[PDB]
Amino acid sequence: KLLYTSANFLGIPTNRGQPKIGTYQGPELIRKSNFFQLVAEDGIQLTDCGDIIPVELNEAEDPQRFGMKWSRSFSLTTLRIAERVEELMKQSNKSTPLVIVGGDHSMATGTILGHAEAKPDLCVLWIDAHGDINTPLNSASGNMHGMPLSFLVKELQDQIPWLDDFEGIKPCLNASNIAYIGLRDLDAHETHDIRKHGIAYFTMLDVDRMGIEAVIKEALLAVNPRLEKAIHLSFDIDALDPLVAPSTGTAVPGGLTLREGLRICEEVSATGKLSVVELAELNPLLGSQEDVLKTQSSAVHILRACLGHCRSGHLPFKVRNLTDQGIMSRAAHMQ
Amino acid sequence: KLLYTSANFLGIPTNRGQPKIGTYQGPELIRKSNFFQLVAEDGIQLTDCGDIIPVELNEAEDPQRFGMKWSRSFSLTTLRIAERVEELMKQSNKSTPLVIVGGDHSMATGTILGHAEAKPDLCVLWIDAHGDINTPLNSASGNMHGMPLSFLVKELQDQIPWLDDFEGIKPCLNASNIAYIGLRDLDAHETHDIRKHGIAYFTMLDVDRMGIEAVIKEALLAVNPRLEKAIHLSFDIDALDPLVAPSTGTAVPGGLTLREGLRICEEVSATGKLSVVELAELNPLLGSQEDVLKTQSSAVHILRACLGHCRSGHLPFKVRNLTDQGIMSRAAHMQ
Amino acid sequence: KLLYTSANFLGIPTNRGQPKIGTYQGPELIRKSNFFQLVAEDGIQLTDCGDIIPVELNEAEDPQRFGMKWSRSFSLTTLRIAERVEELMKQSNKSTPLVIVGGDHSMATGTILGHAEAKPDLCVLWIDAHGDINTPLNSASGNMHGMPLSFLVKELQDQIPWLDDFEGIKPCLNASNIAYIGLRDLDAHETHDIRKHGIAYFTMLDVDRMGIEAVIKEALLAVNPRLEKAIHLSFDIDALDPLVAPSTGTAVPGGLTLREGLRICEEVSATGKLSVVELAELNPLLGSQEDVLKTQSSAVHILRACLGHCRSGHLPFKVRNLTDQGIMSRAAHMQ
Ligand SMILES: N[C@](CCCC[B-](O)(O)O)(CCN1CCCCC1)C(=O)O
Ligand SMILES: N[C@](CCCC[B-](O)(O)O)(CCN1CCCCC1)C(=O)O
Ligand SMILES: N[C@](CCCC[B-](O)(O)O)(CCN1CCCCC1)C(=O)O
Ligand SMILES: [Mn+2]
Ligand SMILES: [Mn+2]
Ligand SMILES: [Mn+2]
Ligand SMILES: [Mn+2]
Ligand SMILES: [Mn+2]
Ligand SMILES: [Mn+2]
Repeated sequence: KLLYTSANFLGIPTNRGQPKIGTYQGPELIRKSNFFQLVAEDGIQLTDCGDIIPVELNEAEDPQRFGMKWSRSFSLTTLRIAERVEELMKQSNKSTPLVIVGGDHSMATGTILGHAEAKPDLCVLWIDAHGDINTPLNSASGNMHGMPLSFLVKELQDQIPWLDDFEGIKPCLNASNIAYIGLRDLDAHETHDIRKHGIAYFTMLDVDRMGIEAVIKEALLAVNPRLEKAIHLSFDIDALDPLVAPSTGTAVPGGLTLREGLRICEEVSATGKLSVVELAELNPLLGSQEDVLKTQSSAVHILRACLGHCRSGHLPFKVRNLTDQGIMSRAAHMQ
Repeated sequence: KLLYTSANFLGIPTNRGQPKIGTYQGPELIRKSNFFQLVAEDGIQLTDCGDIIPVELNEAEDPQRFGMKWSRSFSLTTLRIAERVEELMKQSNKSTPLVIVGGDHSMATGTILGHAEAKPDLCVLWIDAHGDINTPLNSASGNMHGMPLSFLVKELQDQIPWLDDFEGIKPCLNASNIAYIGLRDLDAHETHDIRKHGIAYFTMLDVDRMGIEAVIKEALLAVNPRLEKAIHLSFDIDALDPLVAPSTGTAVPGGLTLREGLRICEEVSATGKLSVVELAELNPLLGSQEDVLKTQSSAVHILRACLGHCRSGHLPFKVRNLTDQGIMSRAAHMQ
Repeated sequence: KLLYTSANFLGIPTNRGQPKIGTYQGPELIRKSNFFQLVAEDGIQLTDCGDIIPVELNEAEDPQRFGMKWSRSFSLTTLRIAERVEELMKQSNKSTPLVIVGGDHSMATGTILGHAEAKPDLCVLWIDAHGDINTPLNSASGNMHGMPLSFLVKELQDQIPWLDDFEGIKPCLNASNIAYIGLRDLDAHETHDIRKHGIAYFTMLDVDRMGIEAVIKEALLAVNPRLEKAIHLSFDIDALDPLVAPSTGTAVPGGLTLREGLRICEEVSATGKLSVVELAELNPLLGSQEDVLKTQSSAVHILRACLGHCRSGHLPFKVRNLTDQGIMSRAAHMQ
């Protein structure tokens, strides 16, 4: 009756991928919610595997290199994440999805690296207002959370500066293994690289013209045609409209409705191939108390959909009967 | 020019169907609005028939029975509502719609009972995030507003515990006479009963995949194929997204847009078969002042659509002419 | 690579078309934003042409005439606007769009008058919750911002009272040159005139049933079939849902989503025929600080779309290369 009967939960409180303090509280925002209770109510055994501890160096240890901010904290954290995800995914070999809560999106380099170590032929569905595929010299901001895919994509490696501490970060993705949904604020050089190397992408313009149902279908068609590959679903909460997810660092108006977001996750879940889902860029320190509650709520509904929650309802495990308790029913009484 | 030239208005301030104080202020929230003025401006004669006084017993008189909270207050209130609705609907036999403002949704047992007494072959369109069809032993909450349909549906009576004071509450609905729109938070046993007895239902997943236009059509097709039956439209305000109706007790993210809600009401109205519309679960004591204003506004637009308001405009009753006032026009002056 | 490489920007702080103080701050709300910076980042040369100074008479000089409030301030302002727009549009003869920020919508009589002087065969796309086509004796409010089209439409001139100071305001539009999108709160006499004279209109009901893609297509088909005519896009910010544009004087629930608004502007822009776009009814003195920020944001995204911003991204003018800086890439290092 369930596609996934077990799941693992991992927190990754990354906060050195971008300058706004608070993404480190992301995992706790979800733990404080009713997520676990709701998942159990659906019959799923969810194991909290704790948090990864990011490496956070001081300024002296981690100066700017090629404009990148905290790049050694990044490289060390990436390797620590990858090791943990790899070992979690290998104990998993009905499959057992890994649910990851961030943390800023710089964590994705590590999670995908480790995931691909366990499952080399995976595909990536990237749900985001942003491309997150800036190579270091093209990044105006120097924020690592805008670069995580660039280190992973083989076709881009002539645009990545060599750093010794980045050697263990091996490019494990082909451009043909990635599909974007939700884009609406690409940098020019991202647009260039995406089009040049033929990365499948469906922006909010595409969602408007095609509808989310067709977009989801085409995205899966592009990178997982016959559902042969494990899916890495990388969900940036800022893919959703700021009206439903205001508490995040780089919000952009005109996003996915919660319903559109749910449809993406419902379809990905229903493939039976959801291997890892990560939810990035929750920041409970941004916005009002009600803003945080809305963002939390949206996140929980999204993550539930990923694990197979159905808005059309679930059947009970044991159907209750009235006579079993020795109780007279109205139907019984009338006869 | 008008499908309905007259209408009746009834308040039912039920608040013993659920524990949050404030649904009793629902009718006043609408009376305080510009609803009446706007309805008159469309040429409709709307008569305020006052409020039904719910029976509210004290704890000693109304202890828990079969887990139900305030079940004798419920049974007595149900009978009082039914008597009033029946007499209102029988004076009505262009038909004259009855507009009912709640009050929590437990009132629906009474309104439908009385309605069916006047019009036995009616159908029910239930617009709600919830099923409201829990039988008493399956209800974790014991809140009557989550059970009103269960006492009315004939196929469910082997699951209703017999109570003497419930005898006058006769099941008057076949499962085939009900269609849901907007569901997104069903209890497992509700899901079971709905599927088992073939109740037509269109959840938010269905709305996403089909679109609201097709959903409305299919819902009417399922329970009123040739528009032969009077329609009881039971509209829970929490069917709408919390962004447009935050002031309600059990809000669930990812609801109908106001526009989707308007389309439901516009189509139901246009059948010429709208016999009763009830609007449930307004709670002006929940949320901020602006939250209440939004919910009020959404409710007024919804109720106006039910009575035939057209967003594409109405024609004037008397067309004004310039020369009638003895005034020189620009066209006149240029000649 | 760009449809429009240059554009002009004009502020018109009209505030005598309606009684709520604050629309005069509209132009500054946009100047304070990052609009100019973002437009430049797309490669467009935008020239700020300053503000038009409206004529604002005192009460003694400008008493009510035919129920109209501030009608001489209106007639004088209209002529001053028209002169300025005409001279701006004639210096413009890749064309150079004129972007106008209001100001209440009464400015439209002046902007269209001047525009048509430069381009007599123009068409008008009116994006609004309201018709703004009340003739003076039918207007209950007397607010000029609800009448600007009535003075321009030739077919309506037998319903316009003659005033000497209105002589220079010559009707320059045929009813067949106008198409509405977004209507949802028409006055009865507006509905009458619109239907009587066959003005193309697509209300929110039409948007719901047809979808915005079809609506845009049909609107352009109705008034600009072969893209032969210059387009005057008159965008009332209250066309958008109050959830995304709360800071405006006459907000009506159930409006266009920001995305739907963007699609309108994206398609109009892509015709290559966008000649003038005006954005009306911004009022930074209404609503909360966050309300103003949302409205500002929505306005900037809308105006950017008009000038050709693409949500699917732009290509860089110069593609950056790694070796040009004398830097070793990862690809280089591995060989
Ligand atoms: N691409 C940006 C944003 C990165 C956000 C990372 B995410 O998706 O985890 O929140 C810069 C975006 N860009 C900035 C200026 C104007 C256009 C968009 C960057 O800093 O590289
Ligand atoms: N079905 C619920 C909600 C009833 C709401 C009545 B309405 O539609 O008038 O507002 C309980 C819902 N349920 C609770 C736990 C998790 C799943 C949903 C119940 O209490 O029976
Ligand atoms: N049509 C109205 C609104 C004008 C708004 C001008 B805009 O689009 O620049 O904001 C009156 C609307 N009308 C009022 C009563 C009920 C129905 C709608 C008027 O005052 O003429
Ligand atoms: Mn992002
Ligand atoms: Mn991201
Ligand atoms: Mn409900
Ligand atoms: Mn209900
Ligand atoms: Mn308007
Ligand atoms: Mn207007």
